[PDB]
Amino acid sequence: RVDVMDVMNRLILAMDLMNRDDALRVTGEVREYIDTVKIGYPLVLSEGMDIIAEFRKRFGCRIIADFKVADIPETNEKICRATFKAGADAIIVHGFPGADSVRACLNVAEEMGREVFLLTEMSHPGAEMFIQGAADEIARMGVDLGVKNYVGPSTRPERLSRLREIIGQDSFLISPTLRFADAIIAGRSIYLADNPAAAAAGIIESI
Amino acid sequence: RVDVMDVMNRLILAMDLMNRDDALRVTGEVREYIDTVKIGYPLVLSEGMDIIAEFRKRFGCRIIADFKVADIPETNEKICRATFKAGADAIIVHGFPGADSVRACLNVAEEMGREVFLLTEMSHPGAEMFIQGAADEIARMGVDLGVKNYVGPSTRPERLSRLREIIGQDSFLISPTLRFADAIIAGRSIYLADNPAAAAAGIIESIK
Repeated sequence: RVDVMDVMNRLILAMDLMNRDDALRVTGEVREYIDTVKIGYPLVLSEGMDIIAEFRKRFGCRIIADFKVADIPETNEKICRATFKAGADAIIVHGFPGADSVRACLNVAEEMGREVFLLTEMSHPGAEMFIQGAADEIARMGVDLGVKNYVGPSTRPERLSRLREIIGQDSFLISPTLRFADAIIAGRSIYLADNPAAAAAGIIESI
Repeated sequence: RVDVMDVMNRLILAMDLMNRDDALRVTGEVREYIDTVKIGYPLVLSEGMDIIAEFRKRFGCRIIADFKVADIPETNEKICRATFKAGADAIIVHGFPGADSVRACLNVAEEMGREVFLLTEMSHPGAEMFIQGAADEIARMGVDLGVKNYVGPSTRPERLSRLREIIGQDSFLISPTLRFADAIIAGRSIYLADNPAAAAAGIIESIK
């Protein structure tokens, strides 16, 4: 789809290491394979938001800020603005806090020419308590708000088909499979590999 | 209660300004009245996590990191560790992601001698869609995790009574009322006031 992002090789690196030296070393080594890197709070709180601009300038990669934004609208707006000002191309936001909290993010994204990804579901054990039961309604809420980018369940293929049914064939879907998701996310498989470059190469082959 | 934190004058400052100069100026001016400051991502993402230690070293205040932690357990652990390493006394974490995600935070807080606050509910309009219906069960989940500190609804006093019922009379409850909550949180009423010091003084007088 022309109107959603192109992720090189359909493979996103989840750069979840917390020290800047290690994080930079891995990302540069895989830049030939991956052009899209997802960073979260462990790295940015440890090293500073300046690390976002550093990844973009050193590797020319797209950055998705996996900040799971989950506050009231006014605070969500400020979080998004700070994150986009730091150079993030996109931000991941929770749907559980409701439509006006998501819309606040959409507003800033439109102002600044950036992207919002709605997190529809999570796959860790405790996700059963509240998140799983809300997932379809959260996805529908996204569709109704014109959300174009979604983060889906890590496990359960049949969950991806259901999400794809709700969001349509045009929207962009990433999952931590490629029959339904546009790109997959790899973390440890790569950054804990002795040869991250080789690891990335291998995943790409099977893709 | 001896085992939960003492908040000076039962009044917490929500320091939601995003520039370090303005934030420091307001907090220092009210340190006589307030010893507990709540900081969120707008400030720390804009100015750096080092600002937490700066607040503590300049004002000797307790810092609560309102980070609404809402990730998987392993990531929650790392967020809490980074935040406590930066000097936060406490961190606010969402309950919606479930019990293991909360326990991960409790584990690090136990290791490091810090505190976890469970956010049981929110009061902004969209909170009706999913949060309001989960609030009592989230509170019960907290109690069944030995959670001692809770952040409750900003609005609706009768919600505070329900929460207090679930969590018991011993647990620590803060709210943005004092018949149920141990402390209240003031933000704009103070940091946007002509003189914050006077604003704080005023609210305090209303508190007996």
